[PDB]
Amino acid sequence: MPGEVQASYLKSQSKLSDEGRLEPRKFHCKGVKVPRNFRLLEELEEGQKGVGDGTVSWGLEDDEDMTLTRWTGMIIGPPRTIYENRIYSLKIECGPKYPEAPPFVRFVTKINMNGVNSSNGVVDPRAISVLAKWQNSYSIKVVLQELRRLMMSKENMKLPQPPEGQCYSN
Repeated sequence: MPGEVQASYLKSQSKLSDEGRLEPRKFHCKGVKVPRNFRLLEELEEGQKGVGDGTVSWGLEDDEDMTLTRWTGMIIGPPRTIYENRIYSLKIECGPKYPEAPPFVRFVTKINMNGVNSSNGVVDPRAISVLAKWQNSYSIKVVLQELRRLMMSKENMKLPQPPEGQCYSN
């Protein structure tokens, strides 16, 4: 309740007209959200430790960082699919505003996704759902889990796979 009254006062003739008032105002919304580094640390353990059938793994690139930017995402192929029985490496960049906005994900290995290029592996957030409508509950595991989920679908599980699990860069 912004105002200019606490208890007492003095001098007051017009209690309706403006006369001369200048209250400090600008914004009209607060900023609520879960800590960024927190998700990284908590998710760092969950990813490094392991997941259901180890379908993916979101570990750290350099075990000597602070904000944990250069991430690494592993992925396994699901039986009964073009990708089935095929590992996949990834690198997720998370800097300014990560769990609050679409991260910069890029496949290191050789992968072919409708939203991910077949040269560098830059995962386009326009194609990826989790990235398009990125939320606060999303994380690296969600990114890896979601993208891989599409790979299992008929859409991505039809594209021609590479003749090896080599990376994209030398």
